[PDB]
Amino acid sequence: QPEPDMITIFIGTWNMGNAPPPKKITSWFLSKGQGKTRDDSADYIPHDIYVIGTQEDPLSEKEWLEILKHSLQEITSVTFKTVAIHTLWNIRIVVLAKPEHENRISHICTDNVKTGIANTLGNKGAVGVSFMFNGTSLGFVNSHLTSGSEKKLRRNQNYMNILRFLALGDKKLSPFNITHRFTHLFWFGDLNYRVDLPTWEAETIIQKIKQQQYADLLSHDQLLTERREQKVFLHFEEEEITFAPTYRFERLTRDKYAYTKQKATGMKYNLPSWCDRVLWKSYPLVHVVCQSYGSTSDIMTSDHSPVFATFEAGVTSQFVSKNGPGTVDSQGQIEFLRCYATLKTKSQTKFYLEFHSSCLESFVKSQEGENEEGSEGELVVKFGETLPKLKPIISDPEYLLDQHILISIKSSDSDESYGEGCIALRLEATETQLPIYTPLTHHGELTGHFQGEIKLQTSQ
Ligand SMILES: N#Cc1ccc(N2CCCOCC2)cn1
Repeated sequence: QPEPDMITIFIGTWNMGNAPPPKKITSWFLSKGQGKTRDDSADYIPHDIYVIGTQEDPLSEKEWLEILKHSLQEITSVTFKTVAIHTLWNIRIVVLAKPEHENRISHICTDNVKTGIANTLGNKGAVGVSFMFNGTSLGFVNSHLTSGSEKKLRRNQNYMNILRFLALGDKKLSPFNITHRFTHLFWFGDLNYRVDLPTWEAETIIQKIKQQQYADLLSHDQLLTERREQKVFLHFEEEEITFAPTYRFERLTRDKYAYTKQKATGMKYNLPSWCDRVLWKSYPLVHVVCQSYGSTSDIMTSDHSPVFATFEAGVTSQFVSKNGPGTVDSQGQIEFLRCYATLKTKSQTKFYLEFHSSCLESFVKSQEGENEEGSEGELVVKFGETLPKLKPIISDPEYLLDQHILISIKSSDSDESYGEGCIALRLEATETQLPIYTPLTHHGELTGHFQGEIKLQTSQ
């Protein structure tokens, strides 16, 4: 029975509004309703992995697991295995997988982050799950961010706290936050970004939604505009939105948006918004294709509609050779030529690099680079041909060309990372000097760039 080189992943996010679900929620897992929906001919085909994020979830873990498993069994006739479940307050993540994957999944991690301080600590934050699927690392974050149309900067701060403090994946990747630890990272939830139009325009917005004319609303969506100004979710992807705003509905219908201020809302307006979102980030040149992104029309217990997204995701096999794992394959090498980091820092410390990769026995520290002043007032750190030759554990090109090298540039004075990035080994050629590039980030914000050339030697 062969190992897969692709799997499909379902991501669901639903803010349940503290109400139990209706008796049937199969439309959610079938990707049926509005937006980019799944073909009817696929209805019996199970996804490999289902990841369900809830917010304002009033159920126990047992109660929700029973509903989810009974829903999937009715759709697929498969009894899914529980990989992980983790709950912070009323924010929950469930990961289910086909039973045939039980011995492909390992290194399961869960964590949460509580956002805010005093007044604003106690209900918002995030839960996460990570695991290995054969040779591929997968991370999943369900966040419930700060509410309210005039709190976009608080949401952005919540995002940065969650990616800094959520402790998932390989703890040996110490310089790297969750935005670099995984082959594929999915980040979803009630992100709570709103359509930023005047209150007076509420009925005009509703009109537009009834006409399925979303363009002048999406041009005011705070998550799209904050992402375009590089204020949040830098280097993440989102599918085009082609479904109506998923908040705020009158319960028990979808015919009415309830936007007006009420004592129950703190006298705040809730103009129709795309609160409920799925975003992803995958390593460079790894296959990831969104095959659905939409909302359900028939689940009406909450003031939010459920959102679905599904993905094709490339995966790799747990590679064994005669040599690695547990020795190097001296037929393999990675050389970095003429590399330099450009940093936005005002600091004048020396810097060194660390190279991290599951193709190495352990991470590799470089010598310090040579600092020069860039013309437009920046730091350029030159490494020359000084960088250590990296010795992968396996030289087979079928393995090595699928790997990635994480890079951290660290201060000699503090050993703190000033920037992190990732280089694919999926090269156009081996034994050939080729350009490489990554942006560098720290705490998820842009701090610089790393560029140079690579020369990869494989056994072929
Ligand atoms: N994705 C992923 C992944 C890979 C390894 C891992 N562990 C072993 C090394 C120490 O890190 C924490 C536990 C955890 N998660």
